[PDB]
Amino acid sequence: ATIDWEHPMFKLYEKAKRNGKWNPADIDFSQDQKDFASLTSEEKISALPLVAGFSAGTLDILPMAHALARQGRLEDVLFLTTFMHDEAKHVEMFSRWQQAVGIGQMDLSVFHNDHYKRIFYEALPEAMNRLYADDSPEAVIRAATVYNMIVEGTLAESGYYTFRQIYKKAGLFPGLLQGIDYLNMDEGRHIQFGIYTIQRIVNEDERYYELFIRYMDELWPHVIGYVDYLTELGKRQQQLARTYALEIDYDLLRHYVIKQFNLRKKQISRT
Amino acid sequence: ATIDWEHPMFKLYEKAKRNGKWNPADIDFSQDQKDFASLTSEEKISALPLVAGFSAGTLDILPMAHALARQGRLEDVLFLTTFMHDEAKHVEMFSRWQQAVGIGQMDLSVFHNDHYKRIFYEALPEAMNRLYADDSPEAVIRAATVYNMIVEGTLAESGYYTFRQIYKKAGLFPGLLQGIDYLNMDEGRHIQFGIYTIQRIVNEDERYYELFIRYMDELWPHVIGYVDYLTELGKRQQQLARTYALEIDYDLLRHYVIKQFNLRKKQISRT
Ligand SMILES: CCCCCCCCCCCCCCCC(=O)O
Ligand SMILES: CCCCCCCCCCCCCCCC(=O)O
Repeated sequence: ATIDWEHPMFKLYEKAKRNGKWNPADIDFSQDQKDFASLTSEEKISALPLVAGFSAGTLDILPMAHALARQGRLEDVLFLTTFMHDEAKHVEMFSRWQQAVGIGQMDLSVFHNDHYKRIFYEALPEAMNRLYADDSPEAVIRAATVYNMIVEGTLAESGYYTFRQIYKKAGLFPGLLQGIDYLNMDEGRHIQFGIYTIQRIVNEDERYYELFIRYMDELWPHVIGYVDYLTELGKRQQQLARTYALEIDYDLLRHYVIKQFNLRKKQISRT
Repeated sequence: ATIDWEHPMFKLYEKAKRNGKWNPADIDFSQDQKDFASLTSEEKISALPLVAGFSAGTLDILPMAHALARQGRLEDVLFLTTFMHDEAKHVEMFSRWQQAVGIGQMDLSVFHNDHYKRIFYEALPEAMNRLYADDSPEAVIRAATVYNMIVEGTLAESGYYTFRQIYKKAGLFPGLLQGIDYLNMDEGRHIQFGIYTIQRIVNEDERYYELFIRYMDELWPHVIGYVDYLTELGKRQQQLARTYALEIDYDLLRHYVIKQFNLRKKQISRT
């Protein structure tokens, strides 16, 4: 029997088809163009570091789909097709926003400090690629930890909360903000795949719980290192804050990131 | 600039999102259950060889997505996410039909003669897997030829036409038939990817046109070998034909297959 209708990832796959119909081509970015045009040069430089982090972050999950297919986990692989399609819309949405406000050509990589690179240039592609040649429990937990629990479950979740804190209130960038709420919803499913994947391996052998915690801790310094750097950039050129009577509470944001991290650790149980 | 909005595979990707919203979970198979229940044991064995061919044919296209991503073909890779998701629905639809009429447990692999295996067990996974380690023009044309032009563009297209010839007229299996029309539409896009991929490589060096033709010809004997075998099985136990005043014109079907083959060769030009 080809499919287990009761399998959690099969149920997550059904959910993905029903809830992941959004199309980035349907979003109206015209107001966003005006909003970015109305900004001052200084203000313009304010918003770009946060948007740089998202525009780099090619289907990172591809190796995972390959490895789980090879192990015969058909339901996981079905679900992963929706994940990879979500990644495609992700890239599409930011590229349309960038083109709509005229920073399509601009090289935002300058807002990737070293800590960012330690995550997005090394730990993530390395941990995913590994799975082509080594699909051990450790390897899989590591790939799920870095991508699902850290990149998505911590940084992405915190960047989405940040965009809303700043701009939903500013009245700015209604197209981006709609894109972000769709991304955020897609990502709920991604995090559940990660949790399901880590938990099933931990269930098998409690030693893998320590490995999960250890690897969340080893990545923490670069997560907080990138947040400080953005934080510092922000504080240092917050003309946008002055202009839009915004309270960019960087101390709040920072605590939101910490809370995401501890919350992810907490969704994996030793038993 | 991340995306070329004018790129053909980007336009094929936009088309895929708009036209590929079908969900196999939304199909009503209740009548199909009744229809299969109403059949005689003999009749029941009539329909299964054609359905065996489709139920085996895990994301076969995965290696292609990996290789084109590695070569920086971002638009191709976006489109391929829709392809792989279509493959997932494909597997899902047949598994739901099989479960709905009670042949979910049954081992249909017995209707795979050797010629079928030469295609679905060897040429296809071998040609796709190759791309992980060898992504030369030849390798890519070969993968596109076997999967898109032969498996989809010849066998699948001909099996869809066959199901309709037999059952749209019988009044049987309205759920399956609706599934089939969705599959057939998804496959139009798959064939266009294959054509676009083969053509772009041929454009570069006309010697690859000969290689395309040579490899279509080398696969032909197993395509026609599998068709004869089904043909022969059919002729040999056509109680379903008698019962439903069907004219299963096997000579027509056979010519339809030949026509698909020659038609695929014809969609690739030397210049
Ligand atoms: C000022 C506080 C800043 C909070 C931290 C911002 C983090 C930027 C996150 C971007 C990285 C995630 C991109 C890929 C996520 C995905 O798979 O969809
Ligand atoms: C009696 C004439 C028979 C005609 C030939 C029938 C061929 C059966 C085809 C099944 C193989 C294709 C399955 C995979 C296609 C896909 O990628 O969606």
